[PDB]
Amino acid sequence: SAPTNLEQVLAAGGNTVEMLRNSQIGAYVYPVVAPEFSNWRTEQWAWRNSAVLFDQTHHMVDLYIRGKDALKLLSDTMINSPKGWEPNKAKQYVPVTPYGHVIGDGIIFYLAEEEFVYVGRAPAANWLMYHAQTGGYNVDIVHDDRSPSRPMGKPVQRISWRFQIQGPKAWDVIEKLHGGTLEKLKFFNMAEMNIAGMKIRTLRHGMAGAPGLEIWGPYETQEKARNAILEAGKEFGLIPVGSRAYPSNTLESGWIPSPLPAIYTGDKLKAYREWLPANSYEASGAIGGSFVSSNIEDYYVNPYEIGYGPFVKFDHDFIGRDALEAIDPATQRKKVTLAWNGDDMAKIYASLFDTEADAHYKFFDLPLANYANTNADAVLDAAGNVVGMSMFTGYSYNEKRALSLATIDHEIPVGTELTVLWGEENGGTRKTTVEPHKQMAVRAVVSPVPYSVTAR
Amino acid sequence: SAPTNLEQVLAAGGNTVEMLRNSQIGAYVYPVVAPEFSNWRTEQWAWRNSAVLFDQTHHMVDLYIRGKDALKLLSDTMINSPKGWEPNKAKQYVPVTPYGHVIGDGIIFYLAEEEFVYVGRAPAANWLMYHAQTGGYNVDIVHDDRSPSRPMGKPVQRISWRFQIQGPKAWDVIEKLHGGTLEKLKFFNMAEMNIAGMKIRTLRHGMAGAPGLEIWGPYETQEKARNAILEAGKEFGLIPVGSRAYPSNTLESGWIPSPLPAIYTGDKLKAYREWLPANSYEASGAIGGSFVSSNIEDYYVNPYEIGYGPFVKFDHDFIGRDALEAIDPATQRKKVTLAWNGDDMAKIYASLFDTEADAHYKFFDLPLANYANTNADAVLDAAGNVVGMSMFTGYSYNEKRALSLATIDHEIPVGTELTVLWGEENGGTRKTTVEPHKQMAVRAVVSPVPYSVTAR
Repeated sequence: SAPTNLEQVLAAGGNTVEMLRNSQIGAYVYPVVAPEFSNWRTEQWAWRNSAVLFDQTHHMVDLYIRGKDALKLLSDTMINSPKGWEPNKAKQYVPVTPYGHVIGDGIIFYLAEEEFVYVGRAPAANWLMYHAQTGGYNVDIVHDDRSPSRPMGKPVQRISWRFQIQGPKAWDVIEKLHGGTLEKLKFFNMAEMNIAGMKIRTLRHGMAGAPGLEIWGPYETQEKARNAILEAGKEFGLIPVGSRAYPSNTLESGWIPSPLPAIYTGDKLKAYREWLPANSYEASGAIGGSFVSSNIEDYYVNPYEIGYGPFVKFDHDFIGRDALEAIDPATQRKKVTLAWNGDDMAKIYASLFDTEADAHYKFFDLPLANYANTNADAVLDAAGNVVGMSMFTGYSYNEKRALSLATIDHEIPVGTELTVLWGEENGGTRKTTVEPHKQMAVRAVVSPVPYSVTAR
Repeated sequence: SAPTNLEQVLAAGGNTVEMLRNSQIGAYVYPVVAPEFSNWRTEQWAWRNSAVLFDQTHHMVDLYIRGKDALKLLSDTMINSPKGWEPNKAKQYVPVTPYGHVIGDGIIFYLAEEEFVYVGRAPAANWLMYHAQTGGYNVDIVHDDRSPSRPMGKPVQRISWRFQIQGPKAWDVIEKLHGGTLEKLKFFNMAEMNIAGMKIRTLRHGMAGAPGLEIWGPYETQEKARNAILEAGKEFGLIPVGSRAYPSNTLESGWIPSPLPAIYTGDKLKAYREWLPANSYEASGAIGGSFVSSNIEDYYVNPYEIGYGPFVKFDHDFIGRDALEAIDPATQRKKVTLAWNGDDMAKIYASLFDTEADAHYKFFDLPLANYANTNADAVLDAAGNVVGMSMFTGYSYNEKRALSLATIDHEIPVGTELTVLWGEENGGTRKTTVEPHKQMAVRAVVSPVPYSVTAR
């Protein structure tokens, strides 16, 4: 009798860490969008130097949440304050478990009265659906999964298309599309703009000091809007970004996309494990990197550790509030950027071209080097102690640096040189993304988030 | 009045070399098939160590050629001997111009009486269609283009699916599918096999000393056959190869896919230039690499130069026969593999991680480094003279070596160390695949084709 939910998967499947670190799921794919339109180096360059069109239509789960208790469902499950929240304002929704640990996160758009949409990775979407179905909420939900990883020529549909226009010249492009001045609202406030005779809803955004917009609409008008954007942007050098360059943007922005959903342990989470399908992200996904523990809870984070502390407001009842109130924020780990030593990167790549070596270092793909849903590399100080966890890894052509986002012990000063253990032990796990390799301790300098160059 | 054919494009567009070397076409893409299924290193490894399923359904043009003069059309345009050619035998069709130069090449399957299919890149397909339409042949042709480079979620259709099963364990997989012994015919002879209760046509193939098959059928049965192949092959470790690893296979096999179609000059080719669309491969494509000449004919090759000499048979009338008869085969350039120095590869990659350098070396993607339809890097001897042209470039995880296929002066001995000039001049051309960079002279050792390790 094959397992039908996560609880049965774990009961039948040995140590939880060993299962996730040897999963056969393969790469975490950003699907459908062409890998490259020009080349990923020029594409990274454009979001810092001209303008870019980010195609966000395919790599996130969307949950359309409607009804009388939609707001209450969100309030009951989020660390964020609901006080004063009205339509045309979005929030970065962060739910934690009864034990205080991050499940996931996403953007929640307050569209109209009793109308919300969640956009983000699968784990927080699963959490919302579970509470919607079992918590006695007068709410109706439409789940629109992210697109398949390998469509192999099949047609792909979404309910909505979602673009961002970003870069130092983004607002020039936006105003050209709109046909006049468009007011820059406060961050995450929503409005509308003109695009090719359509009224397109907007979300105020930005990056690297330059304002931009996220825009969306019904899937049927996607090509109409894309072609108008590309046409208007040629005057300003706007180019489309492909799926190869795209996810590396967050190494500069500083958002960690991939906390392990902290749901594998704890008696109060058993009912959720019994609800989660046996083929869910949680049951079928993977953990990759050098950080090894036999306890899966050692991979969990709480919101203070990955930069969500400022969102926590004890002004509403929510799951895990008691646990969060008990935490001392001043002693929690802190999110940082790690700037990887360029000479060590050179050593990693050189080993691919050594015809004599018994082994080479773990392949570091460009510009995104992750090789699992959840990334967990050990961060070490000079005495060999584990002082943090590196969670998202790649390279910026803008910086000419490899970079990772990490959470490290609070007392470590900016500018400190640590090491990141790159690669897995004993020749590598059985993940299909992993070729045989030996490990290397890469020197890395603690740097601010968002990244800014830091002296040693 | 916009140009409608290649002749008008060239009349209006300045120097032909400058146009092709600055084309905005972007990358030559191997479309639709997932970039990776496991990872490209493991995938390369499997075709030398277990078995692989190559998905060849999307990256080639197919021409279905039927009628009384189909064989005559082919005979009239090919260097190959037609004598004794009967159904269920395939040939590597190679057409040359009246001036003796290679237009392109592909595989032509003699399916039945008066029934052929061409499979290969666009240039030889365009040549056949041109002669079919203008040469007074009683023939009917169905053109099935390769799939679009960036489908962006649209459905994609072909008339036929096309797979290869290759590797040291390929025949074990084939016989398991067939349900019994299957005779290994002579190379490129065609037969049939059983797959999931269907009769599938086969073409005898192989690589690296191990026999294999190419198989095809109507697009509608693709999934039925793919799933049967993957299922039967699990016992032998067969895995699917994605589009990232796939094209690198030919660096080990030794076939050059990308000769420039030699059709841009010559009065007897003007009528063909007037037929070719303004958006054809010929008119819109690109040339990339360090080899610079202001004369486009300096990029042409004749069949002796890229290993097709043995196919030339003066036993039939064909276009360019007089030119080929006038050539001395003993003094022509010769196809070789160039094994790139691993320390120089390390230097190329190291420059991506230098935060101080004014420039870095041209980005060398893995495992395929090409950045245009047609590749042309200058090969130099120790005195700085140009002694050859490198035409297809990448890396083999099987060899732990970067490799290119090249044509070089006949007198150069195997084992000689030359240099390949990697990258373009003056910061790079305007091709959208090219980031700003400086050039490097990479040491390379002349080696046999198919590649085999050669001492300096």
